[PDB]
Formats: sequence, C-alpha cells, structure tokens
Amino acid sequence: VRRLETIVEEERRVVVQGYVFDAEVSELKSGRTLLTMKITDYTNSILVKMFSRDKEDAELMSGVKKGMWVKVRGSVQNDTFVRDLVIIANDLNEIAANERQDTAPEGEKRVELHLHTPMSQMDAVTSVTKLIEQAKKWGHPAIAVTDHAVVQSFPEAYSAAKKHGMKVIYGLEANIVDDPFHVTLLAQNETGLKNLFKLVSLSHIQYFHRVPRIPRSVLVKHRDGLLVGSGCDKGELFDNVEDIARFYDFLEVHPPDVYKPLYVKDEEMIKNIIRSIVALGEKLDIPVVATGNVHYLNPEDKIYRKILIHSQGGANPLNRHELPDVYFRTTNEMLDCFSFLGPEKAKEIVVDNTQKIASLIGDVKPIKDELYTPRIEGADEEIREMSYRRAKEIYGDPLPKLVEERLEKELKSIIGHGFAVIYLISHKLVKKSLDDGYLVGSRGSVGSSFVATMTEITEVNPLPPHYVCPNCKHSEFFNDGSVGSGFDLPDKNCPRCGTKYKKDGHDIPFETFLGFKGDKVPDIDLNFSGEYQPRAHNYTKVLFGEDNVYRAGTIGTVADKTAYGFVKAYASDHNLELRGAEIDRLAAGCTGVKRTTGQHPGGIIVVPDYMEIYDFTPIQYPADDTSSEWRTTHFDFHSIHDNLLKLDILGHDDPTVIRMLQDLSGIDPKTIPTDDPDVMGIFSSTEPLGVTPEQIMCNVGTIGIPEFGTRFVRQMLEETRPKTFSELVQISGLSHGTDVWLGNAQELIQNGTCTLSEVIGCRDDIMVYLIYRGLEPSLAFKIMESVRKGKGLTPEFEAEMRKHDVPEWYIDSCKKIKYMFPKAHAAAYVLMAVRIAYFKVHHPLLYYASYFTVRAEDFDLDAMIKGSAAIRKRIEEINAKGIQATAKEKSLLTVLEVALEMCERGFSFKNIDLYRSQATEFVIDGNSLIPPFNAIPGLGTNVAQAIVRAREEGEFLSKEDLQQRGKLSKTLLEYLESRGCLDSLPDHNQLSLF
DNA sequence: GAGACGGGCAACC
DNA sequence: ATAACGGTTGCCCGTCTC
Ligand SMILES: Nc1nc2c(ncn2[C@H]2C[C@H](O)[C@@H](COP(=O)(O)OP(=O)(O)OP(=O)(O)O)O2)c(=O)[nH]1
Ligand SMILES: [Mg+2]
Ligand SMILES: [Mg+2]
Ligand SMILES: [Mg+2]
Ligand SMILES: [Zn+2]
Repeated sequence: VRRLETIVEEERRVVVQGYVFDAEVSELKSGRTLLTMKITDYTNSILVKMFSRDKEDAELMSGVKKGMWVKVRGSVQNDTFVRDLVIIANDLNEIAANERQDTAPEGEKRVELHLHTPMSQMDAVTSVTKLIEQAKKWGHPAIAVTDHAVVQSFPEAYSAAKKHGMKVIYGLEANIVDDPFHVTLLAQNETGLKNLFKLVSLSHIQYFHRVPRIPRSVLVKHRDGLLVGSGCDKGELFDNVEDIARFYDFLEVHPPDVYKPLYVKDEEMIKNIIRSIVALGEKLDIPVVATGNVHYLNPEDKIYRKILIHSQGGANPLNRHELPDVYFRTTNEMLDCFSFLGPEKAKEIVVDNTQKIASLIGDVKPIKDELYTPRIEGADEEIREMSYRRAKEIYGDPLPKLVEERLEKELKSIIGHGFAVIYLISHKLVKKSLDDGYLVGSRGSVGSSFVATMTEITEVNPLPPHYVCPNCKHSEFFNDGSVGSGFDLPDKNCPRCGTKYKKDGHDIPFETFLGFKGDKVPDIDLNFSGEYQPRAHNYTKVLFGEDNVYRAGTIGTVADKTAYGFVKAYASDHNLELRGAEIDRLAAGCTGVKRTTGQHPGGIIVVPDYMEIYDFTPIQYPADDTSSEWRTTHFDFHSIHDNLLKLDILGHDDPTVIRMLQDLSGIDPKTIPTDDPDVMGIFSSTEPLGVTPEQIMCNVGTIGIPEFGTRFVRQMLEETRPKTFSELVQISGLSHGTDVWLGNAQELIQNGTCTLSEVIGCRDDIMVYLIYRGLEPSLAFKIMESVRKGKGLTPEFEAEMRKHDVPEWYIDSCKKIKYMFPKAHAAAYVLMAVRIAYFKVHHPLLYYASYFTVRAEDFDLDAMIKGSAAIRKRIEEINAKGIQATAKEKSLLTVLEVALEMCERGFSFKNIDLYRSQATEFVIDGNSLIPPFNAIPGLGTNVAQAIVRAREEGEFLSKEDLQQRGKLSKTLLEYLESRGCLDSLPDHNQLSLF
C-alpha cells in the first residue's frame, strides 16, 4: 500500500488509498462507462480512471461520491490528454475513513479551550463546523471558539452547535496593551457575550492602532461574564511574577511540541517552564489547563496554512521559521504529551480542569431568534393616511371595492408585522432624491405591494390590469386573467368624461412580499443613481439618528481563483512540479479562509431605539479604515437576516441613464408609452433602427438595452419574439437565473409540453398556480420561496403537488430553477428598459451619448474614430477568442458592439479635442460624439477634471502650459500629441509673465 | 514612497 | 461558434510616473 507522494513514474502495478474529493461518470461510444475520480491520501493526490466491463460495475461507478474513502489497485500511466501520470484502476473498494479515534473513557474526556477557525485572518484552515463535529465524535463535552481579535465564526458555530448537539464556548483571543500581548476570553453568559461584542467593537474603532487592541483597563471595565486566560507564548506571563498571574481565572500551557520555535536552550527548558506554571497555578489555587491552540483538524492539514502564510512575503514574519504542530489533539494523545508531569497532573490539567472551566460556562445564544422592529411616532397612522389619500385621488371616493380591500388587507399586515416605519423612511428617501434632481428606479419584491405604490416607493402598480381616468377617476378592471398587464391594453377613452384613459396593473399578489403568516422578513429595495447613492445613505443617519443605522459589513474570503493563485506561487517558489489533481486539492483546502473585510453594496441595517447594536453584533470599520464615514456590522447581513430590518439602498446606472436622457431631450420619461410599436419592435427586430442584421452583426435591436442587450438574451429574443409589455416581463424572468431557460423552460416549449406563457417565468406564478390547483396558500408560498432560492422541493412539497394534480413536468421544472425574480422586479426593470428603448429609437445620439457617458468604461478610441470597419475588425478579434476571452475583453466587446451600431445608424466619433472635449461626458456635436478626456487610457476622472478646470481659467498657451496646468504625465501628453491634438500649439512659450 | 489608475477578484442584489 | 443570468459596489495590489 503506497503513499501517493511515492508515486513518481509509470509503473505496472500499485495499491493506493484516499479520499475522493471529486468523481464524475461518463459514457463511451462503445457502451462502456468511464469513472473519473481525484483522490488524496493527504501526502499527495492523483487522478484515477476506471473503465466498466459490465453494466453492474457501471452503475456502482455512479455510486462513488465525494466524501468516500477508497482503496484502488491499478497501473500508473502517463495520460497525454491530462499531461500527468494517472492510475488506471482494475480494482476499487470503499473503505472506512478510520480517522483519529479518542480512546479515553466516556465521562473522562478533554475540552479544548483555545481554538482558531478560518475567520482568524489567513491563519487557520478547518471550518468551525468540522471542528465541532470532530469534538462531538470524540465525545468532548464542549469546545471553545477563540479566534484572533474577532468573533466572526460565532453564527456558524451556533448553527453547528444546534445541528450537532454540541456545547460551544464563545470566546476571543484578544490583544491587550497596558495602560502588546494575547489573552483568552471565554463568555460565561449573555453579559459576557455582550461584553465580547463591545470589546471587539472598541478594539476596532476607538483603540485600533495598526491592529485591533484592548487597553487592560478597558478589559476590566468589560470583564463581567468573561473567564480570562493567560495562554500563548505571546502571553503576558509565559514571556518571563505572581501578580501578573493572579489576574487570570485560568493558566494556559501548550503541548511541549507547540513551543518548538526556539529564546530557549532545549526541550528540557520548555518542559520545565510548563512546570513552573504548573507550580504557580497550584500555589495560587488557579486552574492550570492544557490547551492546544488549534489552527486545523489534522496533523497533515498543516500544509494549507503554510501555503496561506507564505503568500504574505516578509510582511508576515512567521515565515521566519517552521510552523508548530497545532492540530486538534485527542484527550488520550494530550495525556501522552503531558505524561512527564505524571499520571495525576496529566489527568488533572487535561481533563478535570479543562472540564471544570467548561462547567463554569452557561448556555449562550450568540444570535437572536426574533425580528426587532423600529418605532417612530406617527408612522403606522401616517402610512395609512398617505396610502388612502393618494389612492382616492387616483381611484376616487369612495374607492372601488377592489382597491378598498387591497388597502385594508395590505395595511394591517405591514403595520402588524412592524414594517410601517421603513415604508415611510423609504418614502422620504425617494422624495429627497427627486427633490435633489435624481429619479429613483424600482426594484425587488416591494413592487408586490399596492400600499408601496401609493406611498411612492415603487412605480409598479400590482393591482389587476385596468383603465383609470386621470380626470374623472372612473375605472375598469379585468379579472378575466385573460390580460397580463394593463400596459398591454389598447388606448381607450373614458366613456364618461371623454378623456384619454391611463393604463396600469400587473396583477401581483401582495404575499410575494410578506407571505401569509408575516413570518418572513423582506427588505425594501431601491435603485438610486450611483452618483447619488452616498447621499441617500447619509439621509438615513438624519432620519434614524447616527447610532441607529449601520452599513452592513462583509467578510472577504479566499475563493477558487485566489486559492489556485496562492498554490501555484507556493509551488513555483519551492520548485515543486505538482500534478493537476494535487494542485486542485491544495486549492480546495485554502478556500473559505478570511482575508479581508468590506462593505455590503448598499444595505443599511436599522436598529430599533429600544435595543442596541450590541444586542445583535459588534461593529467596526470596513477594511479597518479609521477615516470611513460609516461603521460596519462585524457579522454580515446574512447572519442577522432575521433580526433587524434592512434598507437596500443600491446604486445602479439605469436611473442615471434615463436622468441624462431627460436632462437632454426635456422629455418627461413618465410620459413615454409602453406599447409604441417601433420601440417594442426592437425586442424582436433591427427594422426600427434603420439598419440590417448584417450591418450590426445582430438579429434583434436590443444592443445596449439593460439586461436584454446581452448575447444570451438576444438569442432568447430571437426565438421568443416578444411584442408586449407582459411578454417582455415573462422573458425578463426567464433570462435571469441558472437552469430557468436552458435545459428547462426552453425544452418544455420546444417539446410542446407547454406554451411560452405557461412556462415558469416569475416566482409569483408558482404560488398563484399552486393555490389555483387547490394547495393551502401559505404552503404554496413556502414552495414558491424554496424554488426561487434554488432549494428545490422536499418530499412533502412534491406529495402536496401530486395530490392536487400538479403534473410531473411542472414539479420537475421547479426542481431545476436555481434562482428566480419576483414579477414586480421584472416589471420594474422592463419599464426602465422600455423608457430607454424609446430614446434608442427616436433620439439615437442622445441614447449613445448617455450610453458611453454612464455605462462604458472600456474603449478602443482609435478603432471607434476610424469607424465602422475598424470597430468590426476589433470585435472579430475578440469574437475569435471565444470564451477564452478575459472579463476585460468582454467589457470592451460589449461597448464596441454599441459603437458599431452607432456608426451604421449614420453617426460617428471625433478625436479628443482640446477645447470641446469634456471631463467625463460624451458630448453631442452635429452627428458625432466628442469623447471626453477620461476615455483616454491612463487618464482618470481627476486629471480629466483638472484639464477642464485649467482651460476654463485660461486657454493653454503651449504644450508645456497644458502639461503643467493640466497635470499631465509625459505619456498622456504624447497620447494627445501623436493624434494631432496639440498641433495648433507651440511646444513652449518664449515669454512668461505673472 | 506617495499616489492615481486599472485589472482581478469577492460579495451581494 | 459553443453555452450562456445581469448588474452593481467595494478592497487589494502591481505598475507606471514624478
Ligand atoms: N439578475 C439577478 N437579480 C437579482 C439577484 N438577486 C436579487 N436580484 C434583484 C432581483 C430581486 O428582486 C432584487 C433582489 O432583492 P432582494 O435580495 O431584496 O430579494 P427580493 O426583493 O427579490 O425578495 P425579498 O422579499 O427581499 O426577500 O434584486 C440575482 O441573483 N440575479
Ligand atoms: Mg496566541
Ligand atoms: Mg492562539
Ligand atoms: Mg428585496
Ligand atoms: Zn373620465
């Protein structure tokens, strides 16, 4: 039985063992099945191939899964397609993982009091969930979590404590400075837990130096509910009398091996230092505990950490020397390590005292169960009058029954579950943005709420389709279900006052937002312009008070691309030539480790005034930047999703684009029609653009249109040809999410199994259909919510579906969908698409200026200026690279597509112009666009803005004058000069005056 | 060596 | 061409310049 590190060349025959971390099965022309696995015994890894000789072995092959251990016998061959040695297996047997066993007797087990998770930035490697499982299996009565300076593993630890029935001790390894050394904090109770949250907050904010730290006095202030430990070799006492020590409730000592970095003479000195501490805890009646300082599960997991640390260069200084063995140690093996102090002391400090400390810890719940909802005087009642007054002024007094009932039902739910405040705050945020000159785009599931329509938090009106007279208030509603959206109606006059009817209503059920029980916590989503987002953000400090809102924080972890990067460099720097399969496994062992912190892209977390942020999470600065305008949550929004309401104040280009489209045409985009035949025609043809498909390398007219302009969506449009608002809404829905169209709805339509309109194209339809079919609404809602998060179906859901005659293809279709819009989102985004489309057709140059000004960031200006044929040449170059195209080539391709179409429509791009070019805005001149300075590679907004500033306060008098005052590098100056831009100026002036 | 700038990446809606 | 979810903010780090 050969270890995988010993497999180095072709070889007739070997037997080998290992963990299967990947397995795929495929079918050969011959009939035969091939099994392709990767295995690692943790000394190395290898790719294994097996070719079935019969259908029995073929199906067994299908049963080999990740997580299995396997003994394989076979030959070692160079495989030239994989460019690596590989095992061709004749024989395969599943085996036991037979991992480290804990042999002490039940009741007499160890507790680990000092342990690091992947949240110990770039320092630890095994998820807290796996450590917690291991402790449970080894029968440890508890296990502690004590990451460095942070408590970010708490939420996962909790979950795993619950799933596994393990008692977790919530802690912190902290940096204490005297008023810089490590201590261990263990929370005994909720007072202790809250003090932990305060300590991490203070250490990250008031007391952050170059690293989070806690003055000893501030620790004492916040010591209640915490047992304090001395600990490490970076401990206070280990680095040396009794005074220091009497400060601690427990005294830490690590296995002798752990201190092997040696500051010391030999192993006999360390053994004795440990023995001083043993004398010293006994003399002072302080429990001495054998803790492990865990940084990974098993001895061999060491390698992953070694790789992470190595990625930090001489900036780390732990690369100065070999890393200590700090794996999770069994209780019997912890005794072995401490055998020298004899059988009684071994046993005392490894199990009795370790166990005793655990007994001093209660049952702490680090994350709460319920939602805490804000109160602001007048809010419930103001939302009521706002919505009734506004509905009356549109639908009349008294209200039609339909409207009356939607209001009464909606308002008692919003109010009762405590959402009236955020509706109102959302109203003021939108109103201020408008007053400040920035329109706001609608988003997400609040469009499902007519009260939200009435409070001007969404432009989506969810009532059934209908006409309403803007003058006399008369209405007609259609509940036939025959009409998809009011926007689909034919123009019609009020048969009472004569006037032109308004059309509206997308038939969206309120429950998509709050559900039936009101036991779901949605947010409110708003698309503000990216320019304005920060100001919307700051307005929430004014509304709620500076200390009752916090920007949601994020944790930056190592994902695949970074892991593979780290592993290769480590391989390279060490002159290792590794097999693909071994690079993969080292890669996989690095993922999940925290590397940074950051900012949610827009969520503001609201704290009720009768609670405090520390009831929920610590706070800090994103990336630890002490000049940040905003503090962040220490936990990410996902951990506290159900505890506090969130305002998703997002940034987006759509609102900015149509704002500039309006500031340029004078056209009020609210007046744009949603059934203009030429505008709607671009969703299925190039006709309305006045160019050929061959001219613009595209069969539909949606180039540049948000969402619909993509290569995938264009193709869907080619084959679905929508003409109607609700048809566009249907395809918005099926174009967003994996396994929604491809392999699913597409096959269903091409099969004849259902029609385009019957395919599942928003989450709402699932619910609405299941109710129709006879399921209990709240269950239909549950099922909708499960599938739109790509969680598929439970046996109970399927059985409820079947028993009400839901067909097998619909159920199977639910199981595919990985993600899915709510209708109100699709309708919001489509409405914006159509507004912009209107300009694409009727005011083309305005459309292009706004496109290149607001959205584009990657240009080939020389190509663009030469024009049509040159642009096409570049696009073909990028097309040729296929999916081997870099993210950046794709961004360029996207913009060149719209430039080529611009050119074919008869327009063009002029060179940079010293006196007519602007800073960041593409400006209109006749039938052209004069590109702005920031379009130049290397020339950013700043220089762009300076160049414009300087010329406004005095023309340029030489190329030198332009360089000095325009703040231009030599390279940028050459860029202009070589394209003829500076030809009218002398190189320098022979005169200068003040 | 301080600081724009852009690429590459991760988190999130 | 293939297959294909689209679009946004934010953080780190190597490069190029002065
Ligand atoms: N294309 C795409 N859009 C998304 C995705 N996730 C969210 N969005 C868009 C569509 C959603 O309606 C909105 C997401 O906002 P939320 O995360 O607040 O969810 P939503 O409002 O749909 O449900 P909620 O009631 O808030 O739980 O933004 C996604 O994975 N892909
Ligand atoms: Mg330490
Ligand atoms: Mg430690
Ligand atoms: Mg939402
Ligand atoms: Zn009328």
